[PDB]
Amino acid sequence: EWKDRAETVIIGGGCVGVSLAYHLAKAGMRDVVLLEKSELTAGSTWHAAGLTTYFHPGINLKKIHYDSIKLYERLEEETGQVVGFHQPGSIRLATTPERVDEFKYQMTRTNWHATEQYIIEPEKIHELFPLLNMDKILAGLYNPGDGHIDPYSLTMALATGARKYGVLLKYPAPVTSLKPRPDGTWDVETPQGSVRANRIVNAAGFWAREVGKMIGLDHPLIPVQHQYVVTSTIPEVKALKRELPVLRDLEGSYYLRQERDGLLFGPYESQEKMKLQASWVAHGVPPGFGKELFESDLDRITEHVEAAMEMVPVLKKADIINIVNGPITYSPDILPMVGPHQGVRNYWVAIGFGYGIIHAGGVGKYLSDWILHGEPPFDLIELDPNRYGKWTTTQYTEAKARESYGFNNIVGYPKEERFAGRPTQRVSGLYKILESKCSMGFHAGWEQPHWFYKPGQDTQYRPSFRRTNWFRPVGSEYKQVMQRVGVIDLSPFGKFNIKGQDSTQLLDHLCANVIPKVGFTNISHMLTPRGRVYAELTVSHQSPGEFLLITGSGSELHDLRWIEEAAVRGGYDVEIRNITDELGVLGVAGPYARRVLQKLTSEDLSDDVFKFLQTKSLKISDIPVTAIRISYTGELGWELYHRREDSAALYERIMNAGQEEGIDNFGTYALNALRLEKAFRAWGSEMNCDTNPLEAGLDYFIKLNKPADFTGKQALKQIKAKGLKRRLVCLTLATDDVDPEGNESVWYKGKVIGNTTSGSYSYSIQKSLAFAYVPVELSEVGQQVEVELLGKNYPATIIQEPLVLTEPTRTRLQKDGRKSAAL
Ligand SMILES: *Cc1cc2c(cc1C)nc1c(=O)[nH]c(=O)nc-1n2C[C@H](O)[C@H](O)[C@H](O)COP(=O)(O)OP(=O)(O)OC[C@H]1O[C@@H](n2cnc3c(N)ncnc32)[C@H](O)[C@@H]1O
Ligand SMILES: Nc1nc2c(c(=O)[nH]1)N[C@@H](CNc1ccc(C(=O)N[C@@H](CCC(=O)O)C(=O)O)cc1)CN2
Repeated sequence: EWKDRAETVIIGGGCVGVSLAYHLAKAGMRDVVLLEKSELTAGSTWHAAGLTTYFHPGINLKKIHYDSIKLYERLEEETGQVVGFHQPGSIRLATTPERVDEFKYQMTRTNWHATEQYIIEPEKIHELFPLLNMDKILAGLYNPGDGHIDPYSLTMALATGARKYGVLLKYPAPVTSLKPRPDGTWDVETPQGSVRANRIVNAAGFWAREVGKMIGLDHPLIPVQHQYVVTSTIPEVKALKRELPVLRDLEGSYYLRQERDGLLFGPYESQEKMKLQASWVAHGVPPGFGKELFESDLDRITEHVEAAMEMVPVLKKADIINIVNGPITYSPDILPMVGPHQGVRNYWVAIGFGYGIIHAGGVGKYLSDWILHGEPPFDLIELDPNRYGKWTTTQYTEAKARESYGFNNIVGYPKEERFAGRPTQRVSGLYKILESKCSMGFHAGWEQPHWFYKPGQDTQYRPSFRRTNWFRPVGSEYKQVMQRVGVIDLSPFGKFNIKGQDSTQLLDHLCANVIPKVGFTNISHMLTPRGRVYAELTVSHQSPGEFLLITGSGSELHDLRWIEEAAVRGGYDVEIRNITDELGVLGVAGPYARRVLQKLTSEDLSDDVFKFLQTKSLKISDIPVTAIRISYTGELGWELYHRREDSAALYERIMNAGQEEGIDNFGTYALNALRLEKAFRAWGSEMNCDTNPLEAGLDYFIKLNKPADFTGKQALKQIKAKGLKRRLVCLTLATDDVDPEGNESVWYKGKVIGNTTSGSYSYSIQKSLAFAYVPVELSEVGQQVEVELLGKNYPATIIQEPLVLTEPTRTRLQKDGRKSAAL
């Protein structure tokens, strides 16, 4: 049976594609067609070791893991197929004090999630895994009720479920070409016939890049090699009544599990030693590859084999049955690309899975929800397909994938920095000027200063779970901005120009704030139909009907995609241009900001003439700039929008003009300190698709009664009338040597009641500041709670925000006070 017309065509029949097909149809979508080149599981899926753990070091990916595991538990009763899901639990091993710290870090990040997770003692570990060498074990990170699954049986079960709900799965039926239509639908060609599809989804494993090239896209993926070793029966293992838990020996860099009555273990060897398929990127995947392995290579993993033999002694006497060497499809940062793709209509991807077996279930549900409802069910911008860009070259991808492979089990510190592939091409002249003067941070391809070196203080990367070498420098930079004037490179912003006949009306319906009048700027949010915060933008009305929109580097294409889809879906006639890479931006902030800049322009920068949030085009020392009086520091300041080629010159002229004022640099770490004191929310931390703007405390920017029927308007009215269950608040807390950064558990009377979203040290009050979600009944100023940082609870107090009033507020207070006193 062939369907010539489909609602959705899924390309690829690995666990990921089949999971998506199952979910879409289970949720009621008719005419789902999956096309598979040869047979189900023919890519990476069939050879996988099948490890499926509740553990993830991130945040919302925990939900993907959780959803997969709960699904895999249900599949047998649903389909009649046994999936071979072994659930003995999983233990990550710590042998160093720093790894014990990593576990404590991970615990505070996990106690506000449903994920059941514990730090356990050597005694408990030996009881669970009695064939373990306890020599050097200090602790374990334990998730009960997870383990490993048969990837073949799992896929078959999902296929059976899919067919039950009406999915047509066709194989062999390789997609050979894909052509878009003007109405946004698709023509799909296979040797078995063609399909007209309303949408297409790429889930083609290590052919994902070949599939994307069919529609003119270059997906940044590369197949890496990975090996596990399987042993024959081991008498001691056979003799066990209970199945052994899955282990990860982190110091040894391998995982290990029971396989029948023997053992299976997989190393992640070093960057220098690991192999990857650069030839497949250069020349394509070889035709006829399929259900196939690479030649085994025991030699390159020797160190980890020897490590395993000392850690689990019985491996010394065991024989090797098999060594499985097979391809895994990696993206640069190890995480998949999951979602709708910018720049092409109705094309979705689920590609680049480093851990597809654990992810397939949860991602299938997530992506099904997004397709069916028009918004992500929860925030997973860390998987966004369009976090990558033109800077993500094949060279970059190869180096970064090699790094992500080798770093599989290194200690994960906060404020982690990785250096492979850097710097990319995404830099101005300012990079060369500043690079030796500061610690450059990586953000969506850009190099952005985090903090600036001080003479006689350590300039090295020194990652830590506690305060480290940038602590004093950051305080210096805070003082610089508060007392004098600082310059910061803000060039990484996403930047879009919107004009054309319907520009105002498009923005008016996308955005929850009013649209600013010509010559003015405001802060405005793009909400989802359910009233979630998809984006926070700064909107500048530069000339009649022509706007500049500014967003964070991490949200550039995520936000552009949403805008472009709304425009075409709504029949709006506009011109949208992504000028992100055309422009640099310098922030000049602090009480001397006006004095310095006034020396360089005929434009009147006085308080009464150049008002807060005005935007004007002018010249700074003959360099054309668009200047907005605004600053995320909350001090007096202008953001100076200019051509990238002029960045180095503009910076030089400002720094020379500010010498008398003691002008100096500041970076993003100090910026975070400053914005937190002002209680400024950050998209991605305080709000995202998980939050409505009312619980986030963004109501000042929300105009529920503006005429335009903006997206999310009705949902938000309902939310407001019903009343909030939680609220974002600001906490202060004394600590000894560690500051909150967000994602930490908040406790009250022995129970977890919320979480921090961001944090800093406040140098002005000499204690820590954090934003946090807490129940509304526990959200009053003066309320006491506790924040869990590295295995210790610190008393915290809700404060009246902001800690420090902004410059415009202070200026208004003085102006009003003088007027009143003059009576
Ligand atoms: C190699 C490996 C991988 C692995 C592992 C151990 C080894 C040695 N252990 C794992 C583990 O313990 N836990 C885990 O979660 N993952 C583990 N993996 C990784 C796993 O194998 C992969 O992440 C996963 O299999 C990826 O699945 P996905 O569905 O994304 O991709 P696929 O299985 O490669 O399937 C792609 C399908 O697409 C078909 N195809 C290709 N081209 C076309 C066209 N043109 N038209 C239609 N279909 C197409 C392929 O035939 C394939 O079936
Ligand atoms: N250009 C500009 N655009 C941006 C950012 C920026 O850094 N500058 N940063 C991103 C972060 N969001 C905000 C949020 C608040 C403020 C801010 O400045 N708040 C004033 C708003 C003034 C008002 O409207 O009353 C306040 O007092 O709350 C600035 C950027 C988004 N776009």
